[PDB]
Amino acid sequence: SHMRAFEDALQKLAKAKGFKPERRPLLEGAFHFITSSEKPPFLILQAPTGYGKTLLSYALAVHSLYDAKLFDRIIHVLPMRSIIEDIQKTAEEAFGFLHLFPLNITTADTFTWDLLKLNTKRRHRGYDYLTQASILTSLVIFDEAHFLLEDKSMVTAFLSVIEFLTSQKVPIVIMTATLSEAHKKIFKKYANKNNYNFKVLDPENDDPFIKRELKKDIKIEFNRGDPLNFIEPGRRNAIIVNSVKRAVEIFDRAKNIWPERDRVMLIHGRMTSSHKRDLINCLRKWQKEGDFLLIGTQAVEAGIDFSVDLMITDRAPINSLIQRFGRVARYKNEKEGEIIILEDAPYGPYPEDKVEKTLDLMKRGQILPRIPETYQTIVTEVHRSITKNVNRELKGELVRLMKDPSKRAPDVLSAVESLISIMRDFLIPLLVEDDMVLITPRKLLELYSKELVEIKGFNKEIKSLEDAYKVAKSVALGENIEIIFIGNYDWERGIP
Ligand SMILES: Nc1ncnc2c1ncn2[C@@H]1O[C@H](COP(=O)(O)OP(=O)(O)OP(=O)(O)O)[C@@H](O)[C@H]1O
Ligand SMILES: [Mg+2]
Repeated sequence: SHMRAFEDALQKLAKAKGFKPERRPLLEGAFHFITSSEKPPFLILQAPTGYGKTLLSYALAVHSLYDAKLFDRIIHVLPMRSIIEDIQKTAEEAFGFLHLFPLNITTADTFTWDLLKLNTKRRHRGYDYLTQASILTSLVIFDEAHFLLEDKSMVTAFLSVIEFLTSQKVPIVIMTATLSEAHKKIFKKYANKNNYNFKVLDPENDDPFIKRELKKDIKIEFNRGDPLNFIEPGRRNAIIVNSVKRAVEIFDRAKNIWPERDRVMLIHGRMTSSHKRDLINCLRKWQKEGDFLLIGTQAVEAGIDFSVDLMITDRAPINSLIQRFGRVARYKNEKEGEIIILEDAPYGPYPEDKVEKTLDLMKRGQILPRIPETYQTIVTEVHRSITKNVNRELKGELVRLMKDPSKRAPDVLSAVESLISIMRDFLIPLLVEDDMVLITPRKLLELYSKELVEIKGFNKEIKSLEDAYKVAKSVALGENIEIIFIGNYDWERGIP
């Protein structure tokens, strides 16, 4: 065999999470492929939601302190909106992890700023890594995070970071339940262009996991109106919506509606890390004890491990919905669940094209979850096209800039300004008192007009979105400014 790192992680994790193992072949196959493998490996692990794919990351990480010929640490990338506190809290509790950590958990926009040599410091708080060069000595695992290609505002950048990563022959794993083949092709391209050892592992017809979940029946229904029309006390409930503001106002009423106020909970991303971890701890207590209602946004979807009897979610494109569906009957002796998609809900950040097409195709071909046969074709038809909006001459300059030591943040910033910028999505540190909260340039403006922000060390005192985009400019440059919250942070609602 020759993998006792893998089983070391499987035991230490299965202790902490209190489950008894099952062998999950694709995980083993993926671990071996990585540790074996002549060349730089480029794995696409295409496994259903709930398989246990985060194990591979844990395993590989407890394989970095023994063998370091291929990589010296693991960088685990979650999606942009995502909450990373849950994986951090089992890396810390289950395995005991500027310093060198075996397992670093980041978010996909942070990741690309880092590779663009931009200042991401207070995001990494000591600090786990702070340099492009540490990333180049890593194995980089995207955990459902490649879906930055479906964001118009980033695709050109995240593609340059895929191009550049592959150019430096960094080993790469791509974890996803929902792999389009438009996606598969641009990955395979860059993995072939740089002579990786490319490989796709999807489950095959005998998989002990798919059959565990074929036995389950989890009904999915469509509906309209207020999400609290559909709650069911006495079961584990979860309402997942597409914006934090939507989530907050549902929670403002759910606190009074739900029988036990103790068991109503709001999670989104506009909260402090301290707060997030507090909630993660309450949430793991809540799963073994009885019933509760959880209000959340997409932030809960790639990286948080919970399981809920009834789920009510907004309509969203198929990758997001599969993600969300995965959290309903997730563990093994849970065989019945219900899902309610709200076809009238607002799109939020999502493109309307893809959301509607998603809902048209599901309604034709009723899909059973965690069982790719049912959703694979929806995925490939929805999640296509990316090449349309790639500013491919900038994508070229970005890959030359990262490759060049002589070029730093100032040069990459004024490069993109020619071709205010992509800076729409450069989240900046709002400091609430000792903790912080990432917020978009635009909610920085909003919070400024309401006179809840004070900026030490910058003096144009924000109006005009372009003023905000300049705060983001200087934060990315490492300017000595502080963006401070003056209001009193709401310890259940997060930030406005
Ligand atoms: N070897 C294993 N055997 C049985 N169960 C496992 C194993 N590894 C992990 N799990 C289970 O899977 C759960 C974690 O799965 P996890 O959510 O990491 O899968 P995932 O592929 O990341 O799913 P998602 O796509 O929803 O993030 C744990 O609660 C644990 O019970
Ligand atoms: Mg995960």
